Amino acid sequence: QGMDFTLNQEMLMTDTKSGALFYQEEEALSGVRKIANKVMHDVELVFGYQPEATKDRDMLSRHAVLYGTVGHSPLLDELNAAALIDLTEIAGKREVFLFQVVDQPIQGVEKALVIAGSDKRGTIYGLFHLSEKLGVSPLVDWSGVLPARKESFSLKGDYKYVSKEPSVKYRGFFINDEWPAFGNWSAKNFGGFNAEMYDHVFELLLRLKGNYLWPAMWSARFNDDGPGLANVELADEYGVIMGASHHEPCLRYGEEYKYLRGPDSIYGDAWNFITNREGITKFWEDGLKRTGHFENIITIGMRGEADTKIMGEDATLEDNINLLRDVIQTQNKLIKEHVNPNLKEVPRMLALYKEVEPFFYGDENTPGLINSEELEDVILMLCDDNHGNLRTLPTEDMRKHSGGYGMYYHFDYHGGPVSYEWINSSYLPKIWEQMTMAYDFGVRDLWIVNVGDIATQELPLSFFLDLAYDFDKWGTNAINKTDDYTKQWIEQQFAGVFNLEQKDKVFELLNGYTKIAHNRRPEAMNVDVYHPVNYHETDQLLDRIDHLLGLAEELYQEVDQQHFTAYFALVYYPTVGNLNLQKMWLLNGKNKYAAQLNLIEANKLAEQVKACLKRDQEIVDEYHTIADGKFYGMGLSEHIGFVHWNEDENKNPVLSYVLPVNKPRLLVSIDGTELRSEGSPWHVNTLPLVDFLEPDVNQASFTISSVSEKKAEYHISTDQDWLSCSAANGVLDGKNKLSETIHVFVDRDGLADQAEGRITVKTPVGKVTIVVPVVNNDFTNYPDMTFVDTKGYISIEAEHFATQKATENLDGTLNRFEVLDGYGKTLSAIKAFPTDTHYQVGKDAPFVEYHFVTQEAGVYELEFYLQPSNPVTREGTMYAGIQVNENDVDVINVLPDGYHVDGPHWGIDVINNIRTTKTKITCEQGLNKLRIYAVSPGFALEKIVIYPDGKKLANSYLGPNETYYVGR
Amino acid sequence: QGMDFTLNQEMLMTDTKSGALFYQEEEALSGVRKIANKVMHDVELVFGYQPEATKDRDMLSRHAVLYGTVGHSPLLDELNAAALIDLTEIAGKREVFLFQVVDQPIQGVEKALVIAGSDKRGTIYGLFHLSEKLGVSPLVDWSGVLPARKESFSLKGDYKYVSKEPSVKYRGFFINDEWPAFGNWSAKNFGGFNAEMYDHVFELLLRLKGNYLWPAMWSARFNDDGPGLANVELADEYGVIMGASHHEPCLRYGEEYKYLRGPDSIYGDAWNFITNREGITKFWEDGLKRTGHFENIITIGMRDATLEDNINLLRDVIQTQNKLIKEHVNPNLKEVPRMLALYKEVEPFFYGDENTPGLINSEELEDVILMLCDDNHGNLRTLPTEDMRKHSGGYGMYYHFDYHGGPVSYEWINSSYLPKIWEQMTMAYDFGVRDLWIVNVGDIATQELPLSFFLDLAYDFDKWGTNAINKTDDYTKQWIEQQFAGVFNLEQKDKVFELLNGYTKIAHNRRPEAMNVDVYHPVNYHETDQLLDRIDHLLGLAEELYQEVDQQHFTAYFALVYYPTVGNLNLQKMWLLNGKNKYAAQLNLIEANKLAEQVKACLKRDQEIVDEYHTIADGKFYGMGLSEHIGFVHWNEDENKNPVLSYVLPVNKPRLLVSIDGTELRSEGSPWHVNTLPLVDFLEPDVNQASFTISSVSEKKAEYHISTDQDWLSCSAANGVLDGKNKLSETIHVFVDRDGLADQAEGRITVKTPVGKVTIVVPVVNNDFTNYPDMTFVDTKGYISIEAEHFATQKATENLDGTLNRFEVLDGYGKTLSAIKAFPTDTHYQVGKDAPFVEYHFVTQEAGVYELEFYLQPSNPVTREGTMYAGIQVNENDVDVINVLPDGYHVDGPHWGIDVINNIRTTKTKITCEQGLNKLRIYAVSPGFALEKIVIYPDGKKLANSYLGPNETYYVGR
Ligand SMILES: [Cl-]
Ligand SMILES: [Cl-]
Ligand SMILES: [Cl-]
Repeated sequence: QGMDFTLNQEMLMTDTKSGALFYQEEEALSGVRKIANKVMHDVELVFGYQPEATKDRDMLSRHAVLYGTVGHSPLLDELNAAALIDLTEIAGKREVFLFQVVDQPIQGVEKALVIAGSDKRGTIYGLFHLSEKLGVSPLVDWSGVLPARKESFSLKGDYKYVSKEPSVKYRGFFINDEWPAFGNWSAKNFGGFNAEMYDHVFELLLRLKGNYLWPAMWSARFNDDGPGLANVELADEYGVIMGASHHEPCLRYGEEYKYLRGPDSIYGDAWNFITNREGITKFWEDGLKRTGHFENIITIGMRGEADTKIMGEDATLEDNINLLRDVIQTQNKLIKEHVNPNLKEVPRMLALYKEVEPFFYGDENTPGLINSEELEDVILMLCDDNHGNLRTLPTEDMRKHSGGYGMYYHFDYHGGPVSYEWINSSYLPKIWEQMTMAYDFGVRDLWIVNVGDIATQELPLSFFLDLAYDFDKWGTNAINKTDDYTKQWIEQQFAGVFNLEQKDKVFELLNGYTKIAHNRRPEAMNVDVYHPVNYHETDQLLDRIDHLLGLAEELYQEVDQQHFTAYFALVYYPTVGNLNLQKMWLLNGKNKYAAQLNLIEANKLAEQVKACLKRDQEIVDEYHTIADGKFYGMGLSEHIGFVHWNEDENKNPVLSYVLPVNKPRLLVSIDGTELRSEGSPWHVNTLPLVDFLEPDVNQASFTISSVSEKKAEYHISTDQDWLSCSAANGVLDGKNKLSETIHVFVDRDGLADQAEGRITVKTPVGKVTIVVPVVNNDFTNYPDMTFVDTKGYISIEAEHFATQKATENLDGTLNRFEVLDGYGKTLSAIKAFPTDTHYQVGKDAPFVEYHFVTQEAGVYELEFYLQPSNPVTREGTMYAGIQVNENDVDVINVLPDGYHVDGPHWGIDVINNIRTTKTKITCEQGLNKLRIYAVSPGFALEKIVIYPDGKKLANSYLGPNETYYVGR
Repeated sequence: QGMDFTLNQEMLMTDTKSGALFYQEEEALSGVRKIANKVMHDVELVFGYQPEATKDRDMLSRHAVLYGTVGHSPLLDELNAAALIDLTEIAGKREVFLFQVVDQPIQGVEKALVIAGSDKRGTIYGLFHLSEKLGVSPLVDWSGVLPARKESFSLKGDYKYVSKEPSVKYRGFFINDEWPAFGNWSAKNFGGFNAEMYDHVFELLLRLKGNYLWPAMWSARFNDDGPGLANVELADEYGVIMGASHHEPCLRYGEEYKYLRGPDSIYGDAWNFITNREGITKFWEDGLKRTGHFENIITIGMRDATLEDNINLLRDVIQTQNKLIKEHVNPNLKEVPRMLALYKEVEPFFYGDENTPGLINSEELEDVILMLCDDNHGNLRTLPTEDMRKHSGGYGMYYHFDYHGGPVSYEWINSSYLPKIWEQMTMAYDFGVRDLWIVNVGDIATQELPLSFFLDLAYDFDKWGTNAINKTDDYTKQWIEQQFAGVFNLEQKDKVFELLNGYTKIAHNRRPEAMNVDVYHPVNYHETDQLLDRIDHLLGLAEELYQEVDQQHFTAYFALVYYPTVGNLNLQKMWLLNGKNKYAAQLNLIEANKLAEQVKACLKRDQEIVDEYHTIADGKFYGMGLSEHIGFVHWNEDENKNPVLSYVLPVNKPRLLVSIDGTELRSEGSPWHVNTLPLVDFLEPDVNQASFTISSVSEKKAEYHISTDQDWLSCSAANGVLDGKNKLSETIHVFVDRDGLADQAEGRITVKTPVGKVTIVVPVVNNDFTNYPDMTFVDTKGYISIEAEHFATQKATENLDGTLNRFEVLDGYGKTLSAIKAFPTDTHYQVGKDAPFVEYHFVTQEAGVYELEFYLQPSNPVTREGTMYAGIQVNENDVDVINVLPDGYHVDGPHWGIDVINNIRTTKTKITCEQGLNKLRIYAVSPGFALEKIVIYPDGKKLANSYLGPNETYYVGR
């Protein structure tokens, strides 16, 4: 073993160093040497002094860093020959490295860290592994995350690590939807979409261990904007594999044809393989000749320009399929002639994006494109629904396909039903659930995510690429570890900046804002999405938001100057931007609702809405000016009040103001409901307050509110000794005191199982009676987790099942429902694992069992709240099993009639981030059992609501909050 | 004849008079002598000097006023015996007077004006006839209308007028819904509902020639609050006949039982004739003993089970009451005026049904007045059939100018409209409702014009009724002259006419408590903007006269014209502006914000105008405007709400909204959404103007560029800029050069904004349509809208006696231009026999099925059958007699309630049209059919929504 490998400041300072730190070989790949220079800059940031590389071995330091690519490093071969390293451990493997400390490697060097890559990208990942061990974040350049300073660093004398091949072969992202943000950012900071800008993109990709990129393509030409070929040449030097979107075949990005087409052009003047066959063919041929020798994946197929359909509305399905078959046969011929005669050596990809997925499978009449011999060895790239929900996935027979499968996922989308492009609104639990399911179904060759303008997507992009790189650490076998991922990601950005308590506050912020944003994405958030009063959903979310904004402002003031930019760009701006916008709309909902009741308190709520809107513009301006405009333009997208799929005609909150009425009237309202009254004997003056119908509830409240600017006295009394309120008398004036909240108290000590009291509220113009029924039976006579109907309905978070039954497989594994912590709109969700089996009731299907007590026998509605997943097969169905008591199991379709991605129901559900389905069941009086069996994949259940046939519950965004269960 | 009768200032002044002006006889009725003292005070107002009365004939002036009641005046009998007057022409007649100048009547008197009444009230009306001749308004005391000063007054030496018996026997009004207004007014000005207060009520009633009153009864007790019997004694002295509403039988007002009932009371403790028969009977007996000897009409009747047993109960109640009246009032029932109210609940007991006889024609109701009522909103309900009109005792009508109840109360300021009153009340007279007319006037204040009219109509139906169609405008001008003679010149008096006629028309289309946001559409057909422009013209006139009126007539102008005009119209304006504010704010237009400030200012003005009303003339009207009246959400004021103001926050980009005026079409110019808008105004050949608007949504400078693609198409602007701060919107006028333009052409306007481009398509029709006859409506816009008076032809039918049945135009009637109705109004016409028709000509674009929609005054059927028919005939095919009422229609039902608050009923039927020229005949069949508008559109087409319906479309000769 010997002594440790050591690096310290003395080693780097000119007065005390013994030699150069890094060794440089003429035989090294140019791109590897460039990454090595980036890592030397990381050393300078950690230690404060610039390290130096040398080509002369006698000029090395006593402790030296020796890096190389196998087959491109005579030194690596010498070390291997002397048996100080064992290159057979990594030779021939894809993107692997050896990271090993070695004793006395050459004369003058006492210890060395050896970094040997199996290939170019393996060496690059190993170099950045050194960066990682020195504490340098992958976002060091992209987000300005400065590493903690060190005086010294050590590794044990026999340190040795051999990485593993990446779990997914091609891994990366797509810069898309790039105007106005990215365009203005690139122009101001770099002069355009040129090699200077792309060097930072390439570095970010490789530091995140990605290897594949779709470049910006809306008003840019990656192959031409280097200037010239400099972008392509730089990518190829670094080993960033270039690709192209679904509509950019044969190495031609989407804007190229616009400049090369014309009436007298060899490429014709029609993006149309039927009428301009020869022009389009020579276009693809010249594209393949121009960049075919660089490292890329060739996209094949043909879609319309700027993400349109290739054919019109009158196009049949066989015509669309007859065309693609013809195009692909032509493209393969071109590739064989001008790229490589051995088609199997050429990576190619066919996107089954949007309308193309129906083209792949076909129908009863049209034997579809699947299993074509022209698709042999081609990657078949499946796509989500543009909103983060997978579509169909490989069947077992499809998983035989040589060439494998890809997945194109979205964190950002410009399109219907509503775009989302401003600030991250994706949530790690959802990403984990969807992308691990894609891996489970055998989608393992290519993963790419649309990240828009990249900014604010750093946490979910890091996760997506860490999942792609090491699926065994973060994937299916690591359920409920995205919280741990987040905390590790916070440590990576903020080590030495924040103490333990501050880092847990950062965790609250990141986990906090992304859960809320994912429940209603920013551009789609608006007034009356959440109900202004029902179930306290608005006020509970406002209180959460106010708690999180408070934490974000504490850390804003505590972070030191050196690390402010990273705190702001990574945590403060995404949190406050999203949550200030949510708050604005939620307050607007309260403002509007109070104004329809002529409540003076509306006017103060309007001023609060106005202040939120002002803060939205202030935080964007701050974002565009920190660190000398490092993020200029990244927050430019219109994002408030969309009324269309895009920003056209979007609208700000409309403020409602009230004019006081003349008489000293007072509105009495029951908190958490729409029940209200001014006490007239001629209209409704008796209100139910039902909170104490659950035996473990000991607090409730109602409010008294001004409608005039006159002084109005109220008097409160109750008609039972066990029932009391926080006040007996008071006065409101419409100027300084506008409302009063009265707390109600029930003394349960010695109270019968059912009781009913009445509160009388006298106002200057009338009298409101509040009826207070109480349940004091605590139902110990039922088992724990028994839900008891006392309010007229039952609402169950799906995780609160009473029992569950798993089934067993041959290998010893189990099929079971699992709780996904924090998943969905509310508490969590349950989902069956393994995720790719089609279960059969009575055979292998697992179940969960809920216990619940009805007041009357009869027909009940059973409503599921489900994640809006899409069917995994081309048959477009999704089933679950339900069994009530001992009746037969009923296998029910949980989708609407005629369901399909891009249809009407799909579009409602994707914006609500929830699907609801209803079925009728017959229950006994008293104790009932409900079993839910998994059948189809994609079934993720968040909440169950049960209520008698024909009853209608108060409307809300989240559904009714959970009702009472024994042991709660 | 000889010399004129003359009265002048010198004959009244202490230094130059020859004697007392009025002669006073000890034999005169004391109530007549009280009214003569009121007329002497009127003489003092006109001439400036107080006249004197004398009991000594030697002390009379050379020219003297001699008044008397036949049978209570020795002097009248002396004049009669000397043949200077002829009392046989008034003797034994009801409420008639002789008003005659006679020469040398008695020694020392050279000329006299003799005023001889046939009875007490005839004498009183004759005395007030003198006040009328001297220019004194009936409102002189009630509203403080001072007469113009005279130096001299003359009548010809042979002047002679004999009045006529009133057309309706009992005529008056009901003070009702009297809290909070009238109760606070009377408390403050008189200390309560006592005889000091009621003296002013009685005088107003008699100066308007009424004779019948239902007193305040919500909390007041007319028979006890005099104090004691002083109100009832005073009414009886004047000859004001007291009555009571339908639930106040046997001279017991509604609040009396509350104070006399109880577990140990001789009257029992339950308003229930079956369980407390003896107690209720004693209660009625003591009621009749207490005031049965005063002049009144006794209400009979008494406000689960079987039809037969309810007839049995009501018959028992009425028999008991008639027996009480015989025993304690007068053994000759026929001498005792009695009234039974035919409400809705009792009506089945009156008619009975197929198997048990009803009270109709029974001995019990013989000689009883049968009082019908409207529907509480000014529309009559059922009316006597031909056989019912033989009923001895006749019929009454209870009509409403004020109502506390559903669907929405109307109690604040007059919202009744003279053409409508005339139409309903002349129809009641035509169906034989002629013995009693009474109107609910609420607190009285601001109801002076329609109450004056209602009682003038009742008194002299030959002058103002069915034979005087389209005279309510003349009535209004004469009323204005009666209040403002000598105050306003002729130009000013026609402005007062625009105010009164203007406000009442607008208030009657949506009554104030029921006015709210989005009743009128914020943009469609310019209905909101046309009403706001009319209101701003009327408010400007009201302010002009407010500043011009003489100080001594200021408070009469304020109470009679200014306050009801501005109160009503400022409230309409506030809600109309609120609808524009709300609509602009949903588009994020910056201009919403100044509209909100405008709404707020209207609300402030409403409070100020009421406060001024309550302070002028030392509080003479204190309390009369107290009733809550804004934004009712229930039938009553509970939980009413003010307008909610919408404010906009500017967006970031310099966007511009382009909108087509008069429609909801709008665009911000995006290529991805709607960016082409039709502007259809020039599809009518005689239209030469149209416009669109460009509006700011941001506070950024935003430039626009306008061009057109046709020589003949042009705009008032080519380039401009808006900034969201000082300049928020611009209206662009569009011009079409029709000289030399083809019969159909189409042009396009392009409006370029910072963020997009909007194309406005401008189709033009330039065909005259001379080839068709005048009054032909031509469909060029996809629908036809016809004001009902624009028929092309009409056909009357002739009765055997030479009279004609025909449609007539009622000028100003209804919600829009006017209405048509067949006269006479009480015939059930039959198509092919006597039914008259009007005929409309219209040209369709294509043959097929069209919807024919009628806009009708919301009248109720006049029979118990609940139906109302009209005939339609298209192109001389088969006449179809259609029911213009909804299925199951009934007063208080759901459709009735919608229609009554909209003040319109719409009905739709399908007709088949040829291509090109079509003829539509509409035949009168049932009574009650008043047609205002007809809209014709292709089957299945939906027109833009509005309150008043689409405005009238092009017709040849327009
Ligand atoms: Cl769907
Ligand atoms: Cl008659
Ligand atoms: Cl009805």
